Amino acid sequence: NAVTHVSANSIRQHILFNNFETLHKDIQSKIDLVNTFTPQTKNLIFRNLLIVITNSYHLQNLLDALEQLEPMYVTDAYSEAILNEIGLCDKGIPNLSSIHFMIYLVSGLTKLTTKQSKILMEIVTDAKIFCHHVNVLEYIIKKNVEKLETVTSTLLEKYTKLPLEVTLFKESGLKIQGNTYIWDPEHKKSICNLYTVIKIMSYIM
Repeated sequence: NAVTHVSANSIRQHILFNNFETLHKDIQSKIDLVNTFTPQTKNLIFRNLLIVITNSYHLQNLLDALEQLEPMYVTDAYSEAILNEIGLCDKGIPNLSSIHFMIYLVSGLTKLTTKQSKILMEIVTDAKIFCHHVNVLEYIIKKNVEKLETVTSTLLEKYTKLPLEVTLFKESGLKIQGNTYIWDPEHKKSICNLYTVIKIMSYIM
């Protein structure tokens, strides 16, 4: 079941996201950027970010510090540690690639809802389950990202054997009951932002 869906809001989000290959190449370009970090840097960033996302206020100040190159704006020691690691600090030199990467990832995280941030904290404790969320969402996006339509469809039964916290997807506008979902292009930016965040996080965990 599909119906053409043209509003200004669906058009905007279709201009941003209409081609899975392009989206996936953009994500790969951020992941190869991660491959420039040492494992201790990746570890420090990943673990500190999981604490920062417990408080939207501190996460916003981290984003402002990154975007304005102004370490004075952070309001917590976990964000401060991130800035110290990438050189945005006294006696540091801010590393251009790392700043760009962190702006991208932190901006994506500020778009999550409180419930999504709480779920992310839960699912990161099991890498198989975390990756399963990534894989299921990737499949839905690959199937629907080119469509300027509201689509009702089902997941392959093979994608339903490991557990999911489907509220993670519902908070981005992907309605789900059982194995059936409704893809609405008015929520495409939220869904693709969520996928970009969890795809990238899976590579730093």
